Amino acid sequence: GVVDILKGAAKDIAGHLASKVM
Repeated sequence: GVVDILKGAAKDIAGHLASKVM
């Protein structure tokens, strides 16, 4: 599934941003 990738690459970023506020 190609979407699965795009869905990860995108959220893969929110992970780092979450660390900043966390």
